[PDB]
Amino acid sequence: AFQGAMASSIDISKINSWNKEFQSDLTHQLATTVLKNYNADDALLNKTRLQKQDNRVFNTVVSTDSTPVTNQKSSGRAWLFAATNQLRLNVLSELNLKEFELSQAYLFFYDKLEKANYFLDQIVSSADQDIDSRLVQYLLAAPTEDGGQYSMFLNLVKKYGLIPKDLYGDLPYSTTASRKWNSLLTTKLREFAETLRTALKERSADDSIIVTLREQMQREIFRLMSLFMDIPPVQPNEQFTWEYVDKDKKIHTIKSTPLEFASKYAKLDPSTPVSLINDPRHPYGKLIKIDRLGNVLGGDAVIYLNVDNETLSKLVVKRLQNNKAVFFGSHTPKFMDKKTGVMDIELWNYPAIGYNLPQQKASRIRYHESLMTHAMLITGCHVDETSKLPLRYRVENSWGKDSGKDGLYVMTQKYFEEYCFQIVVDINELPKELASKFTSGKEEPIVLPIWDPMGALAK
Amino acid sequence: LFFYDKLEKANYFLDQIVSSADQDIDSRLVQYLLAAPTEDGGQYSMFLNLVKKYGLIPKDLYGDLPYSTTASRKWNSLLTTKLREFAETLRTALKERSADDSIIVTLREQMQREIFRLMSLFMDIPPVQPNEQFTWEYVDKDKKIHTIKSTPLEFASKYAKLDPSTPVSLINDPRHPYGKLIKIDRLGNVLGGDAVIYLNVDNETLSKLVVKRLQNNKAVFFGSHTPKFMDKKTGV
Amino acid sequence: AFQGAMASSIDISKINSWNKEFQSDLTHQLATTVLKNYNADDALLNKTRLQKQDNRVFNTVVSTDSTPVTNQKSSGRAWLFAATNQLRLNVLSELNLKEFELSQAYLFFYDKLEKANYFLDQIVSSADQDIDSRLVQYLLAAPTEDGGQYSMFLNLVKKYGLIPKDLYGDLPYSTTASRKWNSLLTTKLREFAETLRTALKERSADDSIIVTLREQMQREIFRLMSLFMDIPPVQPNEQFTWEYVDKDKKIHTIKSTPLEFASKYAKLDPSTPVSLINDPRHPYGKLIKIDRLGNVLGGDAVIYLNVDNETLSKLVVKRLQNNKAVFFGSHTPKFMDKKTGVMDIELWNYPAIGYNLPQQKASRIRYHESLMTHAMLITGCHVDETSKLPLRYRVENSWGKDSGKDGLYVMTQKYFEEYCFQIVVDINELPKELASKFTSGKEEPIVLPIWDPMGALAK
Repeated sequence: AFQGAMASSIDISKINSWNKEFQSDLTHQLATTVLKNYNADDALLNKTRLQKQDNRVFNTVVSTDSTPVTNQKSSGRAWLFAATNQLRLNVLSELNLKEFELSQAYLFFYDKLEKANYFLDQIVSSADQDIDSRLVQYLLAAPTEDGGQYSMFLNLVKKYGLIPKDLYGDLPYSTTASRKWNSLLTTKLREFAETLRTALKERSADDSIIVTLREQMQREIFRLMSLFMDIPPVQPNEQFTWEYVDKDKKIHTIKSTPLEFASKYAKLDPSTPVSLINDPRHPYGKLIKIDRLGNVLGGDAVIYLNVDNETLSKLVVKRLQNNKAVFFGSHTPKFMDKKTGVMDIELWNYPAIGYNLPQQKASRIRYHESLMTHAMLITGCHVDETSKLPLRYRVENSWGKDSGKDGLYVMTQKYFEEYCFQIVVDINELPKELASKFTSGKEEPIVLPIWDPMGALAK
Repeated sequence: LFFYDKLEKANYFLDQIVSSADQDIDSRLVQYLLAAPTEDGGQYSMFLNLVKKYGLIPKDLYGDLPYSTTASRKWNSLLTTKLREFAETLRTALKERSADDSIIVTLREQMQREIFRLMSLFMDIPPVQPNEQFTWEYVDKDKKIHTIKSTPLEFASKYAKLDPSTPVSLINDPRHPYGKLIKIDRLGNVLGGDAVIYLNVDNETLSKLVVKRLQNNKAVFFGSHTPKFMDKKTGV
Repeated sequence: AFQGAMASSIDISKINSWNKEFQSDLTHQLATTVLKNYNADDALLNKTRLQKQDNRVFNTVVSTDSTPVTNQKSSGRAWLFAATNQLRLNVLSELNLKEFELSQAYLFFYDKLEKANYFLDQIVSSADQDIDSRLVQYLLAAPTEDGGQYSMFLNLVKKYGLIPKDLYGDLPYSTTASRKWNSLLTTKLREFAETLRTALKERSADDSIIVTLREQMQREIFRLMSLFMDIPPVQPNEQFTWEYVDKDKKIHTIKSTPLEFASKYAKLDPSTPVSLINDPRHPYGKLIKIDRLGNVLGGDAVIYLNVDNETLSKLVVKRLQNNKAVFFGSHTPKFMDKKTGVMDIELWNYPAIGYNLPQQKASRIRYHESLMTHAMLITGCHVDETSKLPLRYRVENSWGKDSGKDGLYVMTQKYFEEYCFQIVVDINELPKELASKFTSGKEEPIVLPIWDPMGALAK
């Protein structure tokens, strides 16, 4: 009781005695001098290591270049940029373009509208639960947040298609500085959540009253959205004409629909991509499903196939050899030097100040230390001729051409293994044993709560 | 106050993890403990907890010179990654043994030492202990030099005029009846220090209290939802 | 022979073996990581020490404040600023002024003109020596350099007096960026040196030809000077009227001459100040004279009375207690943190990287490591009540009000002892035993060459 509390307390004599002992060590005296002056990462950056790790030679790359480098600015749209950065290469090459971008804003507008609507439904389906329950508070936390993942991306493309950024871009203030717009919509959605819950205490979900109430809510949400961004110029099955110049200065015009463009030009068949994760807390070969997570009401559920790093790595090299970039999620900006664009777990000399981290990946995830926070694109890698295994990956980020080295980053194999959690591949690129997990009798997915670390969204 | 608050919070977290070891790792409480154990924020009871144990001193003897006082994010990240490792080490060991078991007792102390070690790298432990004398020389408005020899605990009282036994925190939380005491479960910084207790009061009473304090020449500490409806440019 | 040369060479295996051994040390691993990232002084600044050393409480200060802080800008005029900063306090107090400055530019113009002229004479008196001799090359190195010392200051004041900066200030470009003006004058002076030497091979010093030649040289020098700065508006014995406002907003007018002003208002009696140095290479109580050093042809020779630190320190405290600032020279910017304005030998944690410096003061001077390079003003100090000895000094620098803490610096007693070399006092402030060294039968000064470290000038 008292003795334990006493022994577990911070004792002043004790800490001062420990101080006396630490100060007698020269490494300690030096470390405390430096660490009071500069940020630990600035102080500890290891140029001996950087000299070797900052290597931009990649023997296995996709043929088409990422031009121009994209910039999401102050928004959490990385997943949208990485997904479109992957597909835009198909247009760039096919139509012989110097620079091309698919509309990231197009997807952004519909994703936010769908999420706001999705939230209302989530509130209706959880109305029976207490207001301070974990689920209801979690629904109320960030209903219109920008972040997402690949299934949420296919949900939008299935319904809305894709179009050239030339027809709808980042002109609006809110595409590049979304925080305030999100705040405004969310304060309103929180009001709506209470209006809905109060009404549901009295009536049932379907009751003209509730049905009418929801539609008005949906209209008001659309109203406020249209103030910050315009609804796209064409509907999904509506034709648009897009005029452009190719590399040889020849002018062309394409008349298409957003849904036809996604397929015909962007080469996306929404039926083939699958998301694979490396979550050591669960057995590999299993399907993981994130409960309640989504954007489009009734769209595809977030399902992942848990796979080991050795398989993920082979899939990545295989895709690149087949001239296809690879969307991947990671824990940004852990062990990432934005100035040089290097992603390396050992780039900083933390061991020199006696700072080591034994906690393994599964535990880091369990213990709230690591999860996916950003999505980027692997556009190349270097397979060691002797080991015949990849040492590093060429990463295309969406932070402008001044981030890293001309917008590009280099990631070590070890960083991919420890601080990345998912890649997106086509079901046909998988070994039949893995593909069947998706095609056969479901397999029965491990179902995780929405607040589970693996349900995190890439921003 | 900052140095001791962070050290006490890191230590406090270890205890919180020990007292919740029987709960699942993805439970709401355990995940909440693991979220921001060394975060800078606080409230008045946590402030009195530090002053009771550590007193107060002139900034002249210990200020914001260290990088981490003015840019604390990285220091907090480093300490927290380590604390999350410690939480698992402790929980794993507690599956086997009981809270008091030399093994656990030893384990905790080493954890506490390592935490103090990493802290002393980013900030120095203050120059004097709470009951240890310091001399502070200063100049008044008329250019006269003076020296004060005091202890941090005597200074808090003698000069700063703080009697840690009189202040109370009042809140206006319309979700609850007024005139009631509200207590926040598990919230703290100093292991075994005062619990966070609030007296729920209406706006009309709070407003009178504020005017009354000001008329009695005393400023008033208050908490708010910053930066809602706040224009920083004009300060409105 | 060969073996010695071999043993004294840098051996590659050896240095790589030493590298292997140093890298196994944690303090070394940490030090090399940090030192490849930041300047050693930035990395090693010791905030634990700074926290204590940055102390601006001084129990023994001169009553009048230094307003405004002065700024020499890009010129080596520190000695002129420190000397006038000392005297301006007399005017500030006597005439009840909020802000006052004596003309630093006034002294500057005449010092440069006198130095250029002085050089011609030096070249004439050394014409018999070889062109690559140490003396002749030393004369040709920086004949019009801005730097100086106190005797050179009294030389100008004796001949030119002093005036209010209001009548002649730093308006010209060359007062605040003197390098180019000095370059131009010096290229011309080097031409003149050869013209003179060539002519002196034929004729004697006095020979109408040489006499005429010199005067034309002097005229051309004055000509080029007047292009970059104007000759002051009044001659030394010529009256000027100066109108000013005191602190109570009352207007006043003073009609005076530069020579009368120096005495009457600035309170300078050119006959009382003497320069004391602490040069451990020589016995204390001795007079040291710097051969050939000067500015005004035939003016006072540079003579110093060598005194120990204990005596210098007492003299400094005594002057301050008597409400008089103290001009001093030091090795700027050794162990000087301009950002904080702290002058402390131990402010940086060099011992933490195993970097220690045992060489003592006399040896540092002998070995080309330390000498006076800058002059500043001590305007206060703090005498420890218990030891009854000074711990720190309040220093007024001439680098603008943003240098240090509002233009002011704080110097430790130890810094004064190790990195300062001279102070200026009045002969009557000295102990009679020391005063007589100046007044009595000369004493016979130790004569040092012009290139001797103690002949260095404060810039």
